[PDB]
Amino acid sequence: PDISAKDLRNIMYDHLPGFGTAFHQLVQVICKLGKDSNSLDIIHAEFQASLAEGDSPQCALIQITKRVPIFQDAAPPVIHIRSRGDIPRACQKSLRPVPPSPKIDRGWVCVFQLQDGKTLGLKI
Ligand SMILES: O=C(O)c1cccc(N2C(=O)C(O)=C(C(=O)c3cccc(C(F)(F)F)c3)[C@@H]2c2cccc(C(F)(F)F)c2)c1
Repeated sequence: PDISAKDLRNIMYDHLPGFGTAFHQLVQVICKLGKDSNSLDIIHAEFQASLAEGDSPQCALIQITKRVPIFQDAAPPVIHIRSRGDIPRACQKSLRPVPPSPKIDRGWVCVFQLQDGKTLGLKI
């Protein structure tokens, strides 16, 4: 049966070091956007092909954002959270002020919208 978003997330997580890193959140974003555009199969194929060519899994994930057309010139998704503390420890130092026109294929993984109005971009 078809690969699900959760299955793909787990496959990608299996290749990443650490826990709750910016790359883990990029997996989340790739899987959610991929699910919503019925593109999980090509995303998985690009991931596996990059690994097969010898790329690191980090590089494979970035290549997805540049080579799978749903991500080309796409803005990062907005994720609503309560406070900065909801964001995983390993992501904290990757949080930045949000620039004008952030793009996933330029390393802006997602934008966190905090409950008090603050906004932070997650950068790789
Ligand atoms: O319902 C699905 O089919 C599905 C598929 C793939 C991913 C997820 N997600 C989650 O279940 C989830 O917890 C999402 C995380 O990105 C997330 C969601 C909230 C807070 C945080 C934080 F810990 F980084 F702060 C992370 C994540 C997610 C949900 C909504 C939107 C995104 C997106 F904005 F694309 F990054 C990600 C859901």
